[PDB]
Amino acid sequence: AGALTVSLDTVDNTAQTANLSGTTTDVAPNEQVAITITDSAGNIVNAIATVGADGSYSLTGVDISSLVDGSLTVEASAQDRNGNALTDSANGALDATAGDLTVSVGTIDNTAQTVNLSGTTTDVAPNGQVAITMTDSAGNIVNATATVGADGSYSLTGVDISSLVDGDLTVEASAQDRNGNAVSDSANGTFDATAGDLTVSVDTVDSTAQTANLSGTTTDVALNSQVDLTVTDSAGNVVTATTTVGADGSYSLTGVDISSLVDGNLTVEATAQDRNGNAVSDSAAGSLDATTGALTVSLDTVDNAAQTVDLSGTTADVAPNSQVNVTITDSTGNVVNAITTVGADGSYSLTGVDISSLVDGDLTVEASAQGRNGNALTDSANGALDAT
Ligand SMILES: O=C(O)CN(CCN(CC(=O)O)CC(=O)O)CC(=O)O
Ligand SMILES: [Ca+2]
Ligand SMILES: [Ca+2]
Ligand SMILES: [Ca+2]
Ligand SMILES: [Ca+2]
Ligand SMILES: [Cl-]
Ligand SMILES: [Cl-]
Ligand code: NA
Repeated sequence: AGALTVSLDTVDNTAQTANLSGTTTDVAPNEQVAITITDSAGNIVNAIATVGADGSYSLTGVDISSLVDGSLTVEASAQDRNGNALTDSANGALDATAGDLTVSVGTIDNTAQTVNLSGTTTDVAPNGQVAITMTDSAGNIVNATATVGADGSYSLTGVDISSLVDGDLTVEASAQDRNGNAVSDSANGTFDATAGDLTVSVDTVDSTAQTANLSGTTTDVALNSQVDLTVTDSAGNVVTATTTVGADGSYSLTGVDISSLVDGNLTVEATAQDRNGNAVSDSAAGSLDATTGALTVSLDTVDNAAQTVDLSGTTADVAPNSQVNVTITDSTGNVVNAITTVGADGSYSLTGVDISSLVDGDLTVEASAQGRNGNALTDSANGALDAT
């Protein structure tokens, strides 16, 4: 019975050659064995060997540089002496080329929110797929796919990354080489499609509780980012507050303690950091009136012999070292004007004020000072001059 065997004895990955041998039964010496070596892409090497006196055959250094990596199938064929078709096959693996992949960002288009990518491969089959991942600073992901060309290159144009947020973008690309090995590369770049912004507003100043409610909005500020706030009063005193941004970019803080601040204008400033590392800020005006302005005046003494008066008074919500303006008007409209200073405790006095220019009869004392909320705070007192 006619028989043929073939074996693939060696594949030399460096020389890109193979050594084959086989045996025959009932094949005439000097007949030929036809050989094909087929690769993973269907490329064929054709070879021929002669059957020896002992029925054996071999080929050494067969050129397989035309073949691609992956499985090799060897097919041998011959005819026995009576013409019967004989066949056998053998198998091996070729790994003459190291698998590799590169990926590179051509552009991140901040205006269109798109990315152009390109890359190269080695030992990845044309029409192979490259799995592409783009990951943002928040862990959002865009998936994409590209087809490997004849030269092993791949590219994508205008991939939509409008679903990603600003900051570092990581691009990962992966494929499989013809020996079944994962090949991968990554690249990185900056995404800055959204202008960072922050607003702040004074919702309420509760002058009874001496608290403030503050809120605002942000653009391009990451979830849980810290907002630092300052509240500044009319004397330069500062209260600090802090809160965090929500998913919609809003922030709120209720019951901020401003008992340490004095009455008058407030300035609130808020600052956060956007996704591209910029400080974004806003300021807003408020008003504090925890203490009702007041002024009293008293005519303490009229010295009719020296023609003088002693005056005193009290204030509430008048900054110490403010001026108090005092007028003393007599019964015919003559006026004495004086000025003194509000003390640490809000009190003021004038002693030995000369009223020798006034005439006998009624005296009216008027005192005025500016409170911290900008009011003219006044009081009067009445007495008499009897110098003649
Ligand atoms: O209120 C806003 O929307 C933003 N701010 C501008 C924010 N400023 C703050 C500052 O410089 O003090 C610019 C910035 O945040 O750097 C006012 C405006 O431009 O309408
Ligand atoms: Ca290979
Ligand atoms: Ca940005
Ligand atoms: Ca006040
Ligand atoms: Ca008199
Ligand atoms: Cl031969
Ligand atoms: Cl006032
Ligand atoms: Na008078």
